[PDB]
Amino acid sequence: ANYETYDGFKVSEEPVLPEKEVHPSLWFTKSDIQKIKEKKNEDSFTAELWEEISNSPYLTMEIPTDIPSATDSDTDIHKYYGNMSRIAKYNAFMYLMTGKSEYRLRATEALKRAFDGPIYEMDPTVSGSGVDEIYRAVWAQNFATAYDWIQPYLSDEDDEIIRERLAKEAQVVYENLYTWGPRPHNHLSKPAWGLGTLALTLSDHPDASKWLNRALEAANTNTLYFFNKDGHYREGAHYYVYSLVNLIPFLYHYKNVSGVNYFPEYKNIFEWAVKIRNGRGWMPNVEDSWIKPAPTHMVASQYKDTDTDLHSTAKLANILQWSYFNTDFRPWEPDGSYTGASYDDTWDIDQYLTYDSTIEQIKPDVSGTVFMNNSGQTVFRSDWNFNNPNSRYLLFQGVAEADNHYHYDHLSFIIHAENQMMASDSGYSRNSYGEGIRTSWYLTAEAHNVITANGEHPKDVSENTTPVSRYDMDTDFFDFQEKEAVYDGFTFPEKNSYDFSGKQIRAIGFPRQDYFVVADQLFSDKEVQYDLYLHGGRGEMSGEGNYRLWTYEDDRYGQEAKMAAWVFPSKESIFIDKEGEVNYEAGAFNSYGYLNARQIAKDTMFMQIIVPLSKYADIPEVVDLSTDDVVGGTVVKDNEKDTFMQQLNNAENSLGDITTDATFAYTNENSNNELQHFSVRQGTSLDYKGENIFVSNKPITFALDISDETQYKGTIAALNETVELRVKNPVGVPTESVVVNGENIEFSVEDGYTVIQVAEGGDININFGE
Ligand SMILES: [Ca+2]
Ligand SMILES: [Ca+2]
Ligand SMILES: [Mg+2]
Ligand SMILES: [Mn+2]
Repeated sequence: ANYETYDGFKVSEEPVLPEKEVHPSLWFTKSDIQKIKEKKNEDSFTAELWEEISNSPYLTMEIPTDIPSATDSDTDIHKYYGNMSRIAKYNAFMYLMTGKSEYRLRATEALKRAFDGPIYEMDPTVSGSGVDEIYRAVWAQNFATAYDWIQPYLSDEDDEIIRERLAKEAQVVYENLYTWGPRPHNHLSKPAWGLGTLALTLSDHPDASKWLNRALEAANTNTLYFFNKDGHYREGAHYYVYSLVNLIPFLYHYKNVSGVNYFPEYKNIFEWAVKIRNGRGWMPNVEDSWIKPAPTHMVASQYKDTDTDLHSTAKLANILQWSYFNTDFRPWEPDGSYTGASYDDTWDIDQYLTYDSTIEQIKPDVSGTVFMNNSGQTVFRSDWNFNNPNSRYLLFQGVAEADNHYHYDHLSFIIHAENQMMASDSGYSRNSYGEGIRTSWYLTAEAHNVITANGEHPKDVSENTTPVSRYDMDTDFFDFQEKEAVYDGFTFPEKNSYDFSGKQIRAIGFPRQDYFVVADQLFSDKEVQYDLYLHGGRGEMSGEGNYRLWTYEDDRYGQEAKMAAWVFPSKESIFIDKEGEVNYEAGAFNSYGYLNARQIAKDTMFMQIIVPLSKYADIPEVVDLSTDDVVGGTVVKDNEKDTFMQQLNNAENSLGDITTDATFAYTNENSNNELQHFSVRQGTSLDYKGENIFVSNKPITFALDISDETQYKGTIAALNETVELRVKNPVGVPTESVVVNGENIEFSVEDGYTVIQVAEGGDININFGE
């Protein structure tokens, strides 16, 4: 695996230290302590956080006199060091907050026994090690913080004892960082940030420069490969958070101690979380990952002067704050831990220190649909509303595969709608990484909403190159994007030769921002078996033929609802009920019916119509009108008729009322059977009930709203070259102006058609008189 060729990001590796150690300084200085003591009164959140911190059993519990030996269990060794690190930090904090004698003495004894017992005898490279580098990252930060807090009040003797213990761990971590974490996944980054904290805490120590430098260097190999520039983490949402447990602290530590502010460079990893959040603010169960909340509140404070694409006026800080507090947290009751480190972390304290009660929660005001084509994720989204059943979310997953925690999920999609999790990724595993079932089922292509060729998963053209996106279109009435993967390309584990050569072009549309069309083009040099899979998450599957219905109940993840799906072409495909597990969090696995549609063909097409519905809503009337060269049908929902059409070539063909040369075409009618909206992929003409709507001298991709006879409005997808587009005006109405990207463009009117040269795409208004 090549760790240098992904389009990630890195920061300066130059170790900046202060002239002289100040303690405290990691989170705050001496002056701040009374403000931080007062903070508990600001609002109900700081109050609840104080209530948790000040009743911590790590204040009262007996410091254990029983040091464990090398041959004890890996759980007990873990919990010992976890507890010792926690005693030190919780007590060092409550000393600063209350001054109580007991707290300073406890913190001091715990710090004097920091990394005592068998840790340095044991081997962290051993699988399941009780002293694994991912655990002693948190320990190192817990002990370093406890010291930074209690150092002033130590004796000269105790200071030199505790400094010798921390400095040892630091040296050990420094020497074994690249041996414990030979590949640059979160097993390298987490302890590297741990070393970073230790280096800043003991800034005066002679080796602190070497320590910090390696810490930054090691972390940069994670952010270059596993992170995209646009913020995406390729180990998925669960391991992203797991990374944040050690990253967020270090980011603050290095600003507060050395005045190196990296919060601008790491900005996107927080914006990313907000862009992929579902209706209840959960990040998706994609790759080795559960559903996750994004702790964006803990960094909101640093982005008060940062602009975002997510609001017209407001600053990122207000969106980040809105995101966390507009999350359903019920999946993490009654405990409340979503970090994964619930033996080691001090999350109540770290939240208390980083939360800003002044930052106003502002909801994003832009279009919900976002295209993050660098990483290869795309979210169709009607609105930003929290816990609203009228919301529609589809994540469209097309990200270059990484060599850790990978799942075969290229051109897959998941759906959140009617407050329930519908069309599904089958999740991480039943419980853990080491289980058989994870390799045999969970990570496999068939566990996902993909199309396989002879069982082969769609994959990257070349290692660390994002699957190509085209024809991005966002509007009020129809969104659209196509992604391209190949079957005879690059994956893990590495596979060099294939019996054939083929590709998938999967387009997804968002008709009326209400339901979804998935239109697949499949090309191959040989006859092969195409297997389409559609998982309906944790639903009771019913239906016969090309139709299926997953019915959901009030569960831990959403409300009573149902998802209806139809697959075209009916007549050229067979439909196979199957049963596979779906798991959104550790331990909660269960079997649910999923559809396997199948063709044997060379070049062919599938189309899914997928419709979220409230419990008792009418099933739409869907009619397959597929023929030899044309796949598509009609949907009659809420008294309007939509018509979808796909083909493989620019050739004039017909389906229902459509006639076009376009490789894809959508049309919407109103109650009155008048064309209201339409979109085309690479068309030069569209007719509806025999009436021409537009023509062009070259192929153009665009969507247009024609319901207002005073103004036609929509968007034109990116353009390589100048196109003469000709749109038919309402009958006996002149054109007053045409606006593309807020600029007037030159227009003539010939035979009742507005005639424009368009040299770049973007939003278009055709403004009409009377
Ligand atoms: Ca993947
Ligand atoms: Ca939109
Ligand atoms: Mg290990
Ligand atoms: Mn998966």
